[PDB]
Amino acid sequence: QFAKPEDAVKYRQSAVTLMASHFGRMTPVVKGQAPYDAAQIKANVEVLKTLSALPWAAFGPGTEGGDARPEIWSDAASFKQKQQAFQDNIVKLSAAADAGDLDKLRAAFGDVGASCKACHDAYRKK
Amino acid sequence: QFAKPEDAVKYRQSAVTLMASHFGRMTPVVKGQAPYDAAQIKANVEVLKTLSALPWAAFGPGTEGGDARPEIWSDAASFKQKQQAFQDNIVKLSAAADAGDLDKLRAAFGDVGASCKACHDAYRKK
Ligand code: HEC
Ligand code: HEC
Ligand SMILES: O=C1O[C@H]([C@@H](O)CO)C(O)=C1O
Ligand SMILES: O=C1O[C@H]([C@@H](O)CO)C(O)=C1O
Repeated sequence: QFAKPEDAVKYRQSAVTLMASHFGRMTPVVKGQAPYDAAQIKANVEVLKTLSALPWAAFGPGTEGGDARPEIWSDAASFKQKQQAFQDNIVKLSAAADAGDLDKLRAAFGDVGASCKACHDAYRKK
Repeated sequence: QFAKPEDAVKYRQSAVTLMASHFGRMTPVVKGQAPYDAAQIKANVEVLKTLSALPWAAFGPGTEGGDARPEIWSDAASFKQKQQAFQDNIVKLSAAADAGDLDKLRAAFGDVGASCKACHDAYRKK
């Protein structure tokens, strides 16, 4: 859907800004510093689920740029596995949010966060 | 969810970048220049539906900036009505996509586009 490669870079950077806000806005809730409203978090995690699928289609072939390391394209199977791990962790976070269980939420949230950091450590320019 | 007002501006600009890409990538389909796959468009419009709700919460009180006109906050009822119109047009686009009807899709897509332009004409700095 991108007229030029720069358009894919702009799209993915926007997508990761959104996904990051929908993840990180739950930090105070997971830490107990903000109240836990199960419905609020269920709805938010549904948004995060949709957003979490979007960046990956904007690393198509030819969209080299931004802070994406080139190893994203040359180790395509290894990058796909960091992305799949992250998405399966998002499924576990959805399950926790749907269950309305703060303990389960905290654990799943930590797993998600670890998966974000693991991909950045390998595939995001420093 | 924004530590500072600048964070709301960054979020909404990212949100409108995503929503714009998910809307505008359907232009070739509506024009017949790309094939119409009803399932493909149904899925895409589900993403657009989620995205289309996101910008509006990032014009909270105090988030003046970017290319948002100040009349967004001082004519809050009038801005809310441009946003509601746009969201009700998104509902009609969802219905068309769910029905798998290209004629209905084209008509709904045009209504959505008009609603985007009408809000920009009033509320987006030139
Ligand atoms: C690979 C499988 C990743 C996962 C999982 C996550 N992120 Fe990511 N992120 C990745 C790349 C390759 C890039 C660079 C994109 C580009 O083209 O520039 C990013 C970027 C971000 C950014 C922007 C940082 C900046 O300097 O602007 C943020 C804020 C970010 N990523 C956050 C984030 C979060 C919160 C994730 C889990 C919830 C997450 N990322 C996962 C690769 C990958
Ligand atoms: C008000 C009810 C709006 C509707 C409906 C739509 N848009 Fe919008 N848009 C609006 C504002 C107030 C702004 C500025 C945001 C800021 O703080 O800067 C925008 C911005 C955009 C942009 C970015 C333009 C730029 O110069 O970067 C785009 C690409 C954009 N809007 C597209 C868009 C589309 C495709 C819409 C319908 C599908 C749409 N907008 C609706 C206000 C409103
Ligand atoms: O909200 C965020 O969480 C991850 C990471 O900090 C988790 O360790 C990340 O990159 C963000 O922007
Ligand atoms: O894709 C887009 O459609 C609207 C408008 O051009 C429709 O008239 C807009 O602002 C876009 O970025």
